[PDB]
Amino acid sequence: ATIKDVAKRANVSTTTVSHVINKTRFVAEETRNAVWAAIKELHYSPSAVARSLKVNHTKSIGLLATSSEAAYFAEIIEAVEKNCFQKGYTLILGNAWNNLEKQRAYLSMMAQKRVDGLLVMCSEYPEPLLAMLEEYRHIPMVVMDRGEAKADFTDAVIDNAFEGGYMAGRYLIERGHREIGVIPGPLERNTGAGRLAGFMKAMEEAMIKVPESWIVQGDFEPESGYRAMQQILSQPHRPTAVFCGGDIMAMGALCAADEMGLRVPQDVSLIGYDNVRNARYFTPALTTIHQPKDSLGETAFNMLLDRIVNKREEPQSIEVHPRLIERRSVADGPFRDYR
Amino acid sequence: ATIKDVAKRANVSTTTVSHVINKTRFVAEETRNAVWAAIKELHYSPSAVARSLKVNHTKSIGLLATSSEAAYFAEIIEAVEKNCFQKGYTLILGNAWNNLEKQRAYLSMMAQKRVDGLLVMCSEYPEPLLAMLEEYRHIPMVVMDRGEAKADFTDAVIDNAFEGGYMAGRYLIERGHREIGVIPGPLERNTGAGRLAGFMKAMEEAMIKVPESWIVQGDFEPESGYRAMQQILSQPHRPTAVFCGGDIMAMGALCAADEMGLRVPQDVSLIGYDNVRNARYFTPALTTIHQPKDSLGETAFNMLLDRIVNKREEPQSIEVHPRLIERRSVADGPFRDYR
DNA sequence: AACGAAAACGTTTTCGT
DNA sequence: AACGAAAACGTTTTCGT
Ligand code: HPA
Ligand code: HPA
Repeated sequence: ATIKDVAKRANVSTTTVSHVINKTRFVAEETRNAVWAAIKELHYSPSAVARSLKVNHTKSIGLLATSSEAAYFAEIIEAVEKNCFQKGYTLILGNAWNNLEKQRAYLSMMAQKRVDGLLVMCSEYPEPLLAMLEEYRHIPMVVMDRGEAKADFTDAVIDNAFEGGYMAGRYLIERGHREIGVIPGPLERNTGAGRLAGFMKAMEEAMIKVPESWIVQGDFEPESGYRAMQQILSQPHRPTAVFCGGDIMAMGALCAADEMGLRVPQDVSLIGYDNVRNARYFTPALTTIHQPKDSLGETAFNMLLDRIVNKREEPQSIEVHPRLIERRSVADGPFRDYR
Repeated sequence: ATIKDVAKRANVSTTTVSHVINKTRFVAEETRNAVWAAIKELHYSPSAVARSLKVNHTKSIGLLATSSEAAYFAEIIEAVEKNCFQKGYTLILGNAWNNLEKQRAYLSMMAQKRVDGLLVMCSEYPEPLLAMLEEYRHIPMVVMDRGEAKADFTDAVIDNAFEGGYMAGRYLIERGHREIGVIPGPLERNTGAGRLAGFMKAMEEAMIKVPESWIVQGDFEPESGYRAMQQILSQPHRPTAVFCGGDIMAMGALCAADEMGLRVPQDVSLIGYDNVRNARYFTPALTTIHQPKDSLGETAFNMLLDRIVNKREEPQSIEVHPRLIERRSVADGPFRDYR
């Protein structure tokens, strides 16, 4: 149970056991053996809390999430966790559900648990969270889902959501569309307002006016896609193409369409965003803007592990790049030939 | 940084600080105050590794998963994590991907981290994993995804996958079907062979022979649904209804159908399984057997927290119940009127 | 009454022999 | 050369004053 019971059992010191265990200093084979053997019978497991107490690090990462069911997220997390395992780190997942208090509760639980660093995916960053985040300015952390830098006490990865919004609108335009609608995720999120403006840029360049009857708020969830679609597709005057700010919501956009009779992309075209793992299987296969999610995760881990190991101190920010992925949900629009 | 710097700062003992911090014994207000105040300026955070070292428990749960992207799973995990937070527990997620070694690596990392208990979702349990699981027979754990009890050193929750398979076939039968096909998940999994046999029971009762050209192995992933469907729907002689052992795979079953021209449920009917969170949004809305997933998670946590707290020792097993959920992907079959 | 002294948890590492 | 003695990490708790 203890390094003692083991040392004793092996007729050696604990200092010796600790040396064989951690291969920290030369040790006679027979000794080594003897130690292992005792470790076996004893059925010993080194307490990492004991060693952590001494060594000052826990070899563990704290993930202050929002939620982990949402495909998007689920995908990043599984990414993060993989780089944790690759590099010995243990992962502690905290879905704060956009709840300040819960955020408070996790950040603390984390700090007490003394995580080597913090990976931040809160979606929304109002001042009180920004505020709270700074107390923990001491523990090394990277905020993986924001716009710019409202930080200076942090590491960040930027997703270029604007340039994705815009990639989306452009394609719709390059396909013949001009009566386009949009359902954005929450405007308090980067992946919300960010994508939206990207897209909106595109329209103004195209001089395409976007009627408010055609912009309906989503929340990244299926029911919001459904409701939003249904709302745009039920205008007396409806668009020819829709930009849905998140695939999952998009999926719920397809559901409405079909249920309302309209064919996609024959009746309406739909371009989504994220390129979730199973969008290729949406019906019809979803055309969307893809987010390098695996790389969003690893670039975060790796960006954090650095501050930790190399004890780096100057705030960093690495960009990642969204790319269009043409599937089967967008059809040429009316202006395709006039260009 | 330390209880010392704090105690000092407050002009009190550490024993006193520890008492105010943990509300463990009466303490003069002014003292209390003084302590907090020092805790504030000091910007103090109690090390839970220190306290864990002393108190003998980490107030943390180890989740030996398989994967966490898969909706099914993703859903349970988010469940587990919620009950962890409800009850103070910290969660450590370990996706072992059905990799023994990785399993070895996580189980150890976990034990060393000294988790208060283990939540087990490995999907597949070959002997070498069963074997490995027993060494850890000392730490309190519940295996949440298996058939019966190949355990005796554990707590378990059973999902009645058989009775779900069978619920599925029955409905298909009660709808007029007799040329039915099936795509099961991996036969080394409960949710695989279990559901399958449930369903197969149903057929034998109905005297419905199920042609092997109609049973195609899935792996719970979209591409397997797709491929499996495509394979069944391309028989010179095809079925009228299909039972797809997992919703995600089902989703890929719809994709093939559509892409092959066939309408669902007009051309083929499809009943899935799991009732993932967004199946209501599949197109068309997926008819499926639902797994109480949130309750599968909580019943697991709660079942574990017991062995921990109440230090219970006699192996338990609590059943959970799958229920049919009629959506819009199944249509009456040819025998509907003759019954 | 209200609080402290110091032993203790399970290890790592620095002197040493 | 090969290994041990004992200080130390940051707390909790049991005697005590
Ligand atoms: O906040 C989000 N939630 C879910 N999916 C998403 N894709 C981009 N942003 C999000
Ligand atoms: O192993 C599984 N994986 C994914 N979804 C599932 N639904 C039941 N079993 C499974």
